[PDB]
Amino acid sequence: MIIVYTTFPDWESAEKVVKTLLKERLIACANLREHRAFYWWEGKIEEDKEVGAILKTREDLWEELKERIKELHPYDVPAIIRIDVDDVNEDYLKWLIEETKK
Amino acid sequence: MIIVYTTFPDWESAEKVVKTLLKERLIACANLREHRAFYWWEGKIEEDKEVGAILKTREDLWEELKERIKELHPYDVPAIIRIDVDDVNEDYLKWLIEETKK
Amino acid sequence: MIIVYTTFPDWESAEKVVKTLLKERLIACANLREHRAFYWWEGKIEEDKEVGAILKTREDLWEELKERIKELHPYDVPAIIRIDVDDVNEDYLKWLIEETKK
Ligand code: NA
Ligand code: NA
Repeated sequence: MIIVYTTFPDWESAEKVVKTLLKERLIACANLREHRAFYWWEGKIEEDKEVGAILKTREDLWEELKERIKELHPYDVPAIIRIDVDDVNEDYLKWLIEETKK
Repeated sequence: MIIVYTTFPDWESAEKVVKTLLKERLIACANLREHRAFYWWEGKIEEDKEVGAILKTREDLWEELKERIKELHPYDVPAIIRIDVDDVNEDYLKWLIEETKK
Repeated sequence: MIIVYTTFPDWESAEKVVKTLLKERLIACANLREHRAFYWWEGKIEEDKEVGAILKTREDLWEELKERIKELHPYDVPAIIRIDVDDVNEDYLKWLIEETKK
């Protein structure tokens, strides 16, 4: 399985995207929380509150998920970071597999 | 070293479990913070407040830690995700190894 | 690219360090959010509030970043954890590469 990290400008866009991903069963679930972001943007160090999102899905769904997020994401240049899970309890993995598209 | 991510329904259980893992020295440290979880429950997409926990320990203690978490976790099918640390400052790693069980 | 996780005792130090890392272009961006820490410290389980920081930068900048964080960080033995990103959307990657020093 893998985890994907992305950020949103606010909660409305975040939940909208996440729910769409769940309805299409491209992810088994997501953990969202706010954070203070500091980043470079066109010669300036911007500061802004964001909603960070941790998504859980299968490895074979990675490409389809990334492409789907690029279509739904409010940011023109969003972060879609994949981090593989080295291991996980079997019961949870089976659940994640059952919850995602066939 | 490795990081282990799991979630709890509340702070009581989260701290109780983490302090127990610390006491038995299965981990050297934990970071706890709330988040909003989204997943399928009862044929509907549910949103639920949780306490996420990031645990830090050694790779060789993974299996034992995983089993221990299963025995103590309040959820019936908790997420016990292992993510290997690619690199880290070695004075911190020395500390982590020294604080964990033989 | 890589993700670097570190923690700070307060917002003042976290913001100061992160802004310097950004002005030196050792990182393209940072996400700061609070958490409660539980860890072993010389025979006792300590409890402390912290500001966790997720840093994003290029792999080749890892060594230099770790060294700079070490020189700036308020903790004597801070956590500077590196997790490699298995994959990411190229357009986002280009932005991150462009904003970090050559
Ligand atoms: Na990895
Ligand atoms: Na909501």
